[PDB]
Amino acid sequence: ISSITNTLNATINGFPVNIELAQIIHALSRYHTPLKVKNGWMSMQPSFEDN
Amino acid sequence: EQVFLPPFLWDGEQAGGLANLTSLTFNWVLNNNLARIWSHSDITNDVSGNSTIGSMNISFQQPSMYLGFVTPRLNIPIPPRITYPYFKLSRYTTQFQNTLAPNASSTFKSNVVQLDSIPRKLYLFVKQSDNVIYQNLNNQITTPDVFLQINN
Amino acid sequence: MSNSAIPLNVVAVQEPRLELNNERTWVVVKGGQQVTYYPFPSTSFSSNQFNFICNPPSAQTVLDRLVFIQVPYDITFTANPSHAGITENLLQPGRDAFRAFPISSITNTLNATINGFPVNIELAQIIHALSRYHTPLKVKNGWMSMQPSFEDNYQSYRDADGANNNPLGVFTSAAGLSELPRGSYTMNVVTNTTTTARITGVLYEQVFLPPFLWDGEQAGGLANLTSLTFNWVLNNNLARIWSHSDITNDVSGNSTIGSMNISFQQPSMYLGFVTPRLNIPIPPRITYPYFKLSRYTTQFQNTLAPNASSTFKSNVVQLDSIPRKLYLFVKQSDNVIYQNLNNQITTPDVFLQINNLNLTWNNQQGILSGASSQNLYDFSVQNGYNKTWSEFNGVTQQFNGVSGQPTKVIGLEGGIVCLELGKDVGLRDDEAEGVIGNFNLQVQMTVTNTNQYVTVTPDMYIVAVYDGTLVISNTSAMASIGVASKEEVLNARITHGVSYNELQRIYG
Amino acid sequence: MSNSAIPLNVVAVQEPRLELNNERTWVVVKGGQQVTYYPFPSTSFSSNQFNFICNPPSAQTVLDRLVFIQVPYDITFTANPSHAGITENLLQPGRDAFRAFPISSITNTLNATINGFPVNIELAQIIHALSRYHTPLKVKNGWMSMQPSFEDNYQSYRDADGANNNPLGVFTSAAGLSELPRGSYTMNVVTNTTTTARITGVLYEQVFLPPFLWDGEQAGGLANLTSLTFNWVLNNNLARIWSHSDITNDVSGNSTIGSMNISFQQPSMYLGFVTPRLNIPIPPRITYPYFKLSRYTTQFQNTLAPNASSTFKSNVVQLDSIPRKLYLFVKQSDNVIYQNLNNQITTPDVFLQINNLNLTWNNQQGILSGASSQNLYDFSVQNGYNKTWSEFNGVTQQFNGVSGQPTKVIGLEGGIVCLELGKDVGLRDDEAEGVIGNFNLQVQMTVTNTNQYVTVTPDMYIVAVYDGTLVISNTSAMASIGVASKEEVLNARITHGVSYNELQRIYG
Amino acid sequence: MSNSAIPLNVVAVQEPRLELNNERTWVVVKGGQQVTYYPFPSTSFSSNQFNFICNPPSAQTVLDRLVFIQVPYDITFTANPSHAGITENLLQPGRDAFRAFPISSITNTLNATINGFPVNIELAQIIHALSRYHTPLKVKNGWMSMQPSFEDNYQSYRDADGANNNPLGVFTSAAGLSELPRGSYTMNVVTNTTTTARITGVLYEQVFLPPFLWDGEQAGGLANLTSLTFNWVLNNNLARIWSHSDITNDVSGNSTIGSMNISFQQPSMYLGFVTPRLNIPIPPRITYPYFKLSRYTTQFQNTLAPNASSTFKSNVVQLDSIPRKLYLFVKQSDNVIYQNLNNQITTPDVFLQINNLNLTWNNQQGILSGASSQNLYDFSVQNGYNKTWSEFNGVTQQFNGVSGQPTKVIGLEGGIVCLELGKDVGLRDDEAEGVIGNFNLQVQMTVTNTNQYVTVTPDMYIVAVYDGTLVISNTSAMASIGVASKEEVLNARITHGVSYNELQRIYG
Amino acid sequence: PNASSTFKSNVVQLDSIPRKLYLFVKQSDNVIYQNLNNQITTPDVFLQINNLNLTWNNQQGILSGASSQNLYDFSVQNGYNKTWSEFNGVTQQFNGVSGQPT
Repeated sequence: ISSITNTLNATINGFPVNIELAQIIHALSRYHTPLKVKNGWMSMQPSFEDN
Repeated sequence: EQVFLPPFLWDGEQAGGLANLTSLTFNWVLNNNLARIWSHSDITNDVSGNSTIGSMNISFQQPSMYLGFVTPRLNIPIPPRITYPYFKLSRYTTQFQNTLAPNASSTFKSNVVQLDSIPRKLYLFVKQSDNVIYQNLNNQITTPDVFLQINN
Repeated sequence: MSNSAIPLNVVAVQEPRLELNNERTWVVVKGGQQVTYYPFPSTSFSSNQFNFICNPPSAQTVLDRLVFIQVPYDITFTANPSHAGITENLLQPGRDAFRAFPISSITNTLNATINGFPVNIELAQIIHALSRYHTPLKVKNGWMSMQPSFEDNYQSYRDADGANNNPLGVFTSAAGLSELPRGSYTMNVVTNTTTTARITGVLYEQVFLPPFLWDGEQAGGLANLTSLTFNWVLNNNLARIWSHSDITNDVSGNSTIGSMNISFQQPSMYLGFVTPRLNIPIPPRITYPYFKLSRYTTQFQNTLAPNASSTFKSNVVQLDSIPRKLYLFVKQSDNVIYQNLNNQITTPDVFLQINNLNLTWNNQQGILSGASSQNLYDFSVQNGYNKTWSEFNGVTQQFNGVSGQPTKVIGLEGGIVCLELGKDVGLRDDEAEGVIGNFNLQVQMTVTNTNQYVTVTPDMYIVAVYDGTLVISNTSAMASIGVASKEEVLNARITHGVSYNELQRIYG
Repeated sequence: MSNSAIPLNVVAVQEPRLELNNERTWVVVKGGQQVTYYPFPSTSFSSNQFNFICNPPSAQTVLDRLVFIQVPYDITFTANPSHAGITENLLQPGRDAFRAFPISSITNTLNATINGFPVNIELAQIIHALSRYHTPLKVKNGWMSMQPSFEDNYQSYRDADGANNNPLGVFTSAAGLSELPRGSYTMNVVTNTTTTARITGVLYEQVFLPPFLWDGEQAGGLANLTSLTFNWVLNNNLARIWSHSDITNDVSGNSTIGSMNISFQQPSMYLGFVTPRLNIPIPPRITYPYFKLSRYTTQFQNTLAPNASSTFKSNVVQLDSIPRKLYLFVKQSDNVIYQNLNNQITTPDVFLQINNLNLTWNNQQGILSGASSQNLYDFSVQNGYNKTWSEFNGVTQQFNGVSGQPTKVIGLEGGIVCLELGKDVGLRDDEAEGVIGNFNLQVQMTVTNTNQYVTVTPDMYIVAVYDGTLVISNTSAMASIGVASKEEVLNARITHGVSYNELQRIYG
Repeated sequence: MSNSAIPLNVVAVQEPRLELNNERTWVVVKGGQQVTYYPFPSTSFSSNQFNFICNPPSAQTVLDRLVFIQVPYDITFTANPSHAGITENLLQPGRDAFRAFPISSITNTLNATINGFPVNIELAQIIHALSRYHTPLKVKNGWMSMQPSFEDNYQSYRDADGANNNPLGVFTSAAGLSELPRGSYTMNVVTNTTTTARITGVLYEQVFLPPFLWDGEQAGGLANLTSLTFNWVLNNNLARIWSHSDITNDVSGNSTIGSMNISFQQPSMYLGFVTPRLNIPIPPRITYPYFKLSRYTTQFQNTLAPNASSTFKSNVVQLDSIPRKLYLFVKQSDNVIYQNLNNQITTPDVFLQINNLNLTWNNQQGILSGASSQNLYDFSVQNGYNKTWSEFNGVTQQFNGVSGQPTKVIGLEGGIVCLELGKDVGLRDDEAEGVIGNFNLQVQMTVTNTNQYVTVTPDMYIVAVYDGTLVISNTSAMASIGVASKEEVLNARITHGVSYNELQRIYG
Repeated sequence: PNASSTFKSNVVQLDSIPRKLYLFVKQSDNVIYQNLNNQITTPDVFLQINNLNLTWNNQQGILSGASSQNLYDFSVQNGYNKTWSEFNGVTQQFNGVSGQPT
């Protein structure tokens, strides 16, 4: 889902905070999930990084 | 899929949740191709050129969102005003030419980018350019997301 | 004066020529010394993203409203195998120009943050509907002149040749003091032979999002910034930028032009800072108007043939405050137009003829269901629609003279109705364009495809526009929607001093 | 500021950018809930007149002032024996189209009755003169766009073809952002083959006559009232609706088309009734602006041609007050131009060019006896004439190439002058725009015919337009012309509050 | 309302259809008793210079500021020996007409004198850049219509032919409702045959001055003066009135037209006089805005063509008082293009395109230096440039189909940057548009040659305009510049009462 | 081969006034590195400066008015050691034989 997302904006208590998901995630994804945590919440979406 | 971006988390370890809020709202917006959802492997691609798949159609139905409100015990009171650690991430891309093939080297430099405070950390890498590979359902489906090898 | 049904009050004005008497006062216009322009070559500019980060030299300088980014570029075409030849040379005088407007129609998003607090438009879609809706031959020739700007009439370019009004025309063939067609832009052609072309130039796109203003009106500039930034991300496809025609392309669907490679060169934003003079001081805080615009779309999967009707139920949506206004139209659905290079350069973005629009607001339903197909046009021209009803209908006949051929019917374009929320919707008392919040809207609307040649698989849109103050203190950036309140909106004493036409004039 | 002959009072304004400090007031727009529309169909429509009895939904429900009607029609033609004709289809590609504006041009009279009290205008001959007069391109592309809207430039169709501004010419071939010629109008053509043709579609029209507004600006809608009614009593001819160029008919004028017949299907008016919100109350009785049109005419026996001079004398009349505006001109004679169908079809609107006009007010002679024609034009333009001087007094030479062909002159329509009877004529003291009455007038004016191939028996016209306030009440409607008593007109105290150019704005 | 950081005060506004009720007044409009017009046949006139003297009937009789003079003439062309060939007539249907504005571009210097005191405009060089500047489509179509009007857009006549908009074209071939080409104006031809041409008719042209106004917005009229005289003088060659094209003139040879000759009769000014009604008296002495325009020019003999830029610098000049604005431009040089008939007739009036400006001001250097040329445009349009960004900024490419032609480039005139002085320069504190005394400024900028056919030797101008008050009294004419005292200007009160864009209408 | 253009640099803040400062346009580095042929056979030289205008802090237009030849005058004074002819470099030698361009 997120590899298709352009941007994801959320606003909390009236003030906005945004990321840019499409670009960041694959690079952000390798840090810094120990094995235990790739089996953790990561588990819900497909997660095997393209080696 | 998990909502990413701080202060919302996606890791081992829990932390003290936001309160006291009055509002929240989560707007997505997804870039236009939607063919990047699926993958492919080009072994099955025809020998001369072409692919079996072209073309594909993607839907979505109303998507719910799941969150958990924990009210707290009357006796223990929670502060009127309170502070959370929040990070804020930014990207800067710069395409370079010419292309290198099939396995040769070159060097690249970037124009000075000036920031407003020392960042916590700074990632760097060299990805296969997006301007290419957004041609064709086929290319978009087949190609992997891995970077190029930094030799220095 | 009296001696009418109720006695009225007298006053007398003088003819223009007389009136030599009245108190005449010399006026000194003072504007703080040092109005100046700096350019900020974008850091980190790439096909996918532009990004400028600029800082005002000092506090106490007001930033002028009009901002724009000039982006020099490079395109290369190539002859597709192999319907061709293919004579004579891809590029023709009638057949191909920039789309209008070339850079903004390619931007997926324009995020831009003042003093820390982020603001953004979803430029890509919004622009083409919002271009028609404000401005008059006057503005058109003012600032809106810098990008290619003659917006498309004809339902498919193919037939459009060769006419005075055809949008991809040369500078010759455009009557004096009119919107010159899009081919009238200048980019040098380094080469155009058969089988290969390559052009080069520099094109300006002014950045749309409010507070920054495109319309020719001016107004206070937002001092006092401490930091500022602009960023755009561009829809990857990027072939859209060029607008081509079908007449040369021919019987087998296959197109002369496919394909092409666009590059860019490091562009610069160009914004300029007045710095006020020590005599007059400015306030420590201030408040500006701002308009968050946002779009919802529903995309259908049925398809109607050339000259055929149908209905489309909207798909529901919850809003946050009653918008200031709300436009509606149904377009050619991109989901299909994007696949294939030929199909995205040769298809013009023009809409579909709206027969009846019946929409639902805030629990009651069935508003306007009795209005004329044409009536929709009249309460929208009230808002400045600026295109004749003949073209809004829109369809055309043109009978031939010679035995004994059929006459050719031309699709011309579509209506895009917009109904101001207080004006033609009506809101139960205690409601006004500010006030929050939580209501719902769903537009059930019947339509007809006019275009002869292709099956338009359709789609809907609705571009809302909210009304909110934005307060800028240094350092802060509060933003609001719902400045008025429930007790506040009711029982607010009316003012005759203004001046209603005036409210139309401050556009957002 | 001081130091300048007599010392003057200094002020200083801020520049537009730097105008950052002043009081800002969030200004909430209220417009009562329930704007809704209705389509009353007319039982008792026929070939001879249309009738609409309809009524407001209730009292306390403001009727919106713009009102229009749409009618579906049906026409057939049939080729004329004998002609050394013809080839190869009757309806030609750019030679024929509706006279503009169509329905309102064939209406002998129109008559409305607001709340019992009848108001009526003479549509046939009052329209063409009034229409030229207050329409910037801005207003021309607004509401008027509905019914065919391009006025006749050329003195005779036969010359027009094929021009860039040819009045009756196809949609393609008119410049971008401008008035489309009348050939653009959408209608379904069943046939068009040689010897016959049959066309059919729906075509719009607006109600004219005040308080209903043809011009686009919008103001307080006239209500409360109990019953409303219209009667478009047409004229006997009906074949006049169509226009067709002389070019095709051959030898002695044997128009191919003769002869045609029309038809009609149930018509239908359209009005919109907003209802006001509960808090703010409307009053019991209010007072409206209110005009009245009237035309005096005189027929002459002699005839001048092809381009000889002459002169004419008005013919003494009385008017009950001094009217607000006057229009003057010498269009073609209606006694002729009706008999014989082909002739009736071909003749264009345009007037004979005015060379010198010298007029009588009451007991004042030669009110303007020494003004150059340029002088006459200038004031009409100041009033709002909206045509280039070269088109006024129209005669354009056009050089010829090739040895040795003589240079062919073109006729281009005459001028229609107007005096605004306070500013231009000059009124004697104590007497104002309103006051009644009994004043004498007659106008003598030298014209020159300019047409090339027809001999015109001229005819003079004057259109007086009175001002006055009408009080609509529940339920009886008073009216007045000349509300200001003679004395209250003199010794009224001038007000620099409002500018004159604001009054320029109010009426059509 | 009080929802923001600072509570901001509320007001409600009644939406336009429900504007009622509010107290309404009947307004009586009072013009002066007698309004008149008379021609003044120039009391003395000849070949190289003519003039009028036309005293007002009495003091106590206001006069219309809108003035104009009508001049009847005779031109006859002889066929030049011996350009080879010559078949086809001497005049062509699309290839020649009067240069616009015909009798203004002849005039060396207008000169009036109000009431014993002299005011003067040098008219020839000044008019072509001033005229670009303030006309929109309403105005270009009003009074400004009388003389041939259409400014010259194509950088070089020859290639213009034959576009719909071609500067010189006939009335047919102009778009419906828009500025018509120069060939539309009526001049009767007594004879046009190869070898010889003779043509004869009247032509109107206003007095362009201050006080007297050329734009419509009406303003108060000159009372109470005793003497008025106008003086004119013709810039020598005078063949310049006419225009032409290269296409007809033939290969490595000479034009066919040279030489011609001209001739006038007695031309007559046209003044209006309104004598005000007995009720309201006119004040003993009265004060009028009065702007005077200068020009400062520079020649540098060297040459560049067809397209390579260099820098030119303008000799430092002094001003007596910060002028209210100043224009800058480069253009073809006057010293050439005066010698030789061909050179005089067929070379259009247009400007090289400005690549970037870099003026200095007392002393500084460089204001406006670092702004993209693009940027000069969009800050000039703010003062009313009125020409598409592409018309400004010179050339536009154009490709053809057929292998292998070269792709033809077209030059089409470069803009003229104009900057208001408070608005865009910024003055050091306590100097404002009136203030005296001493300053000097030298603009220096770079410009690239646009057109393809000839080498352009250039020149550049600087037209400064001074704004002050003039006191027409009885009897005198003290004229004041430097109305605001410097200390005075420092501490003048700021009123939000009068909006700024309001002061953009006063012009002059 | 010999067109004229304009450029700019992103703003770059400094932490102090520097004693000296050197501006020059080089044949860009990135294009010379690829390829053996190119790396060896390209001399390291600069393009002729038609005009230089720069802005000191929050101040603009400096040195804009001075002729490019003036740039030389105050820089040789700094110690430039190279004939004006080579600065702004381009030279014309004409050959003497008919049917030949210089």
